[PDB]
Amino acid sequence: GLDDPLPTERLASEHLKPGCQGEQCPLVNIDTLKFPDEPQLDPIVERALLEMTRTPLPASLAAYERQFLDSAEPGWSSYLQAKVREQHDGLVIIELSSYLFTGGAHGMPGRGFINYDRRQHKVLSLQDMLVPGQEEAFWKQAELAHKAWLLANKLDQDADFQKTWPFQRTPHVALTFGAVTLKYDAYSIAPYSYAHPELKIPYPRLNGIVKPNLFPGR
Repeated sequence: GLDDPLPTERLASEHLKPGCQGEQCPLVNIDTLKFPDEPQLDPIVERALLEMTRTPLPASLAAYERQFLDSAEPGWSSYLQAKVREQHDGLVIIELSSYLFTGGAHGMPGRGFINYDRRQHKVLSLQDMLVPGQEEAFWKQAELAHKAWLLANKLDQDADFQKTWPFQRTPHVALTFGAVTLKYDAYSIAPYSYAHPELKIPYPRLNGIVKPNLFPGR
């Protein structure tokens, strides 16, 4: 049923490079999902996780794991994760996480969203969520959500931080129930200490911007 949540099967594994003994043994950790009632989502999730490893992509998560373990140098690791952030009004909001370490100063984190509409059997892009011609108006509301985020973090009067980290767009937009979530990659609008900043645009600020049929059922 559309107003019922989709049941899901969790596929988790941690694999070490074969024959390697020690703390420096290369490791691949994959935590993904399968949807028995919506099987179209299974390859959509797999591809979205493979995109976070990017050059053509491996054909599968098992091909990626095999390739990484075959060429990894000592101490390297790769983490990929897909989890259901929310289910509401026929929408499935999948949150994606990645962590890549290749012997550098530190690791490389990644984040992403999947906004899957079960009514249409479609992944929604920002373009699919908006009233035609309103992208400019959407990022104007995002700018306001940035100002609210600065005030919440006591950065409202810190002009040196604001010049260093001006407002930027993000490809990661989720149709969360409480507000529209804008999730930022590390080091885009803040230092790594702020992790992955989340901007929230209230739905009443998006009247005539976001398609009305995508507003939460309240």
